[PDB]
Amino acid sequence: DKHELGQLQYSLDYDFQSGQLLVGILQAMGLAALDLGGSSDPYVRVYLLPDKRRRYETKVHRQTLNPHFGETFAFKVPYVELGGRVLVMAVYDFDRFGRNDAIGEVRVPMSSVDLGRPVQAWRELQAAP
Ligand SMILES: [Ca+2]
Ligand SMILES: [Ca+2]
Ligand SMILES: [Ca+2]
Repeated sequence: DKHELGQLQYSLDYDFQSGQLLVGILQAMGLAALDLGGSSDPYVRVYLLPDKRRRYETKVHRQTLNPHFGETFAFKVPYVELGGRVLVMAVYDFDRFGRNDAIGEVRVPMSSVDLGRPVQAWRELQAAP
């Protein structure tokens, strides 16, 4: 048996008026413990490959496997140029004395998505590629 890394809720919306992709990070659930104490200090990292210098982060939530994020993030790119891009939503356990530990991620290849209407999804977290 593989255990699940965690369930993540998020939203995609293309804002045609402002010309931006809106990524909303709503919450996570049943995240994995990456501290010995049996909890984590989760935060999500969000960016739009192949561009990796434009990287956002959520606030860190001390000690919880069911964080409520509630943050929205913007990427200025035209609906047409959104093609070959993949959206990465990377959950991490903040460790103050060392590398922060990867919990898991969701990668959304933007080519495959319907974005006429807005979208709200839950996705299982997968290990890094
Ligand atoms: Ca840790
Ligand atoms: Ca930690
Ligand atoms: Ca660590």
